Amino acid sequence: KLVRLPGLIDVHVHLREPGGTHKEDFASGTAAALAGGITMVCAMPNTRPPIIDAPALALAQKLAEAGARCDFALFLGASSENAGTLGTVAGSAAGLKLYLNETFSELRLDSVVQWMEHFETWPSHLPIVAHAEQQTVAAVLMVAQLTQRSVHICHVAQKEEILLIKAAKARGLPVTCEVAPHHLFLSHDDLERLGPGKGEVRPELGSRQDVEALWENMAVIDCFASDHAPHTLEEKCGSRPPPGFPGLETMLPLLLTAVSEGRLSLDDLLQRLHHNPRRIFHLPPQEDTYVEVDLEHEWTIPSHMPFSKAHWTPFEGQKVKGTVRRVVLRGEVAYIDGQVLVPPGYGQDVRKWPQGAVPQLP
Amino acid sequence: KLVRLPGLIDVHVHLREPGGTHKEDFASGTAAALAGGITMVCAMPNTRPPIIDAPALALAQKLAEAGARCDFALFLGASSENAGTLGTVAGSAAGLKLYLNETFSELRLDSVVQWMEHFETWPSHLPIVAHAEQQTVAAVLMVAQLTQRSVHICHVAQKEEILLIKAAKARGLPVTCEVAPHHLFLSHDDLERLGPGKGEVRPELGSRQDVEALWENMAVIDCFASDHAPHTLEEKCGSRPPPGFPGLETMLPLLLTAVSEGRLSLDDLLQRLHHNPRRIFHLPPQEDTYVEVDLEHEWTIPSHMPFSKAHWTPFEGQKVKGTVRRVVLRGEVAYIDGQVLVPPGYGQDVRKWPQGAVPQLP
Ligand SMILES: O=C(O)c1[nH]c(=O)[nH]c(=O)c1F
Ligand SMILES: O=C(O)c1[nH]c(=O)[nH]c(=O)c1F
Ligand SMILES: [Zn+2]
Ligand SMILES: [Zn+2]
Ligand SMILES: [Zn+2]
Ligand SMILES: [Zn+2]
Repeated sequence: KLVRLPGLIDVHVHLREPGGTHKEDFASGTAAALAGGITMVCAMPNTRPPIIDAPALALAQKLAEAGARCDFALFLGASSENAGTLGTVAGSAAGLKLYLNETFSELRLDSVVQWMEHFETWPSHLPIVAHAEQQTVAAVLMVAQLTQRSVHICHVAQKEEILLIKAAKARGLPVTCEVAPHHLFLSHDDLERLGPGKGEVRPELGSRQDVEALWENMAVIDCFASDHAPHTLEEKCGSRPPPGFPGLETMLPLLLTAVSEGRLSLDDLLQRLHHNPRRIFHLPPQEDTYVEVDLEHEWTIPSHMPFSKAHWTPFEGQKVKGTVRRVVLRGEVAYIDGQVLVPPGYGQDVRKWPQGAVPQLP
Repeated sequence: KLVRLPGLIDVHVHLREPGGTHKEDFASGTAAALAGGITMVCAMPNTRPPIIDAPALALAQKLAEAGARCDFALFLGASSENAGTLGTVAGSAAGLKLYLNETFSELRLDSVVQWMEHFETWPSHLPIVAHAEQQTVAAVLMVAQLTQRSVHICHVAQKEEILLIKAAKARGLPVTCEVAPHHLFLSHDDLERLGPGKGEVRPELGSRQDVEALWENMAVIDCFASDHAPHTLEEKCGSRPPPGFPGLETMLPLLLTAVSEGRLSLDDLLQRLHHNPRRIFHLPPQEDTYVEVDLEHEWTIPSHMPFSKAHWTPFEGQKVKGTVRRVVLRGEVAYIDGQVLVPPGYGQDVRKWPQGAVPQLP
């Protein structure tokens, strides 16, 4: 007996096109999404070139429309030069992403004053998300309060971060957050198996106590999102390993395992992979779209999942219970038992749908 | 310039059919809903006969399918006899409603033990909502904790209730709540104008300090819902006035006025009349459905709104800014500038749609 779920949404993926297509492209990354039960993705802007101006967004839109197999929205990225310049295209993006810790030169912000300028100029009704680790969470929250608006914190990893967000929510502040599966199912204890290259990720893996704190504070977590960050094994094991893990194909199986163990309920999962993503990012429903899962089948994660070009996974060897059997996307069978059946280009930009525009006052 | 909103959802209406059709019926109450920008309603079970067993639910389903002009789900009601008997029909209902304070004999629960029995027997994945005033909020929260599940508190009216819910959410407890417009826009100060009959409602109107506390604690309010409770003027002004106000036609205009004054944002409103209702009650999207509003037009609420058979309103004389201009429901024009254009029977039971069933483990 299969369980029918709505179309799940991952608000944090890196699809690497343009400019890093040996790591992933729209076609391979959205195949990975469908195989993971994900029918809509929001793609980060740290591509090459990065999505920091209107021409780069226009190129990325066409590449996604031609390559994506599931539906999508594309983030814009904040830079040291573009505050006050994005107003005409802002509403066509998923939101604005701020890289407040480590990043590439083009996305680096030199001052908290530059963060303020973005919060002041980006349209007030549109989403802002931040990569913000440890005390940076408190700092960006202060900027949000000074500018009287909301913020969403990406990939929360540590006890100190989730407790700070919990304290802010207790004071009624408009902050939401997401947690990635590696910060719920891996810890420092796994670094000896993974090694120092494969284990590189930002935010870094937490301690066992960090992991325990995220589970204890599930009520504070608004979304799950993969931070799918594919790099090849050669890159992860080489002389200057880039940070990040692939995760689209493993996220739902890991979380279904936790549901079957009673660590959270099916509803808790659907709030965090469907309803809260929809409402925080103003993402539209997908007609005639659903995912059928088998909650009984036990399997062991292999050394690589079938679709991501990363061709490796940090979850190798973990035993899971739960598997995606079939995905229907807008009335067409998109995935069945390991086979993707919609071509590159089947996916659409949800911000172009009438129901996908963010409502605003005139 | 009109603003496009998604189809709004009111999770708390009394439509009086069967058995009280001089006060309202499915046809008139759903006309009132559409005129208020509401495209889906959840109807309470305290009809005559009340919806407390399978035969009564079957009758109500047919009356709604024949009379409703917008989409709907129907609540079941808890009684002193029906715990453990609703399992076959539970999933076809909006949820289970508990009347924990004043009510009719058939819906009266004699003991907190009977509340426990309902929490233990009603399927764990389906919604439970409670009419629970003052210390009853704490009492039903304790029952929810003892039985390890969630609860939703109807029409929160007082400072003491919203602060208790706030404290429970700070402890990570699974509780949500709704607030009705009369508890945001009327207070004891209005009882001299209204008089003692018209002013009768349960929960009663709060003090000015209660109203201020609800606004200050907006972050704690998950939903707005009208508690549309129509009675005729003759009944409200007679010797034994029944409690309740009509509210479908005035709820959105009142809240749009508050948006235009900066008391809450448009997003804050849409979370509370669209996204959070959807996610708490597992209500499906409505395809090709939207509401167009004019935020500039100032008008004064008259002595009765056009559609509700209540034919009176406690908001008479209030100045509002905001009006519903057009409603489209599943691809058909349903309302334009005071005219309803879909017939009785156009509305459907959303729990019969494949996407409207509540997901559960096998
Ligand atoms: O794009 C990436 O690989 C990446 N990887 C990470 O581990 N963290 C990031 O913040 C990031 F942008
Ligand atoms: O049905 C009604 O009129 C009604 N009216 C109220 O004012 N409160 C209730 O709890 C109720 F059930
Ligand atoms: Zn990041
Ligand atoms: Zn990322
Ligand atoms: Zn009530
Ligand atoms: Zn009621």
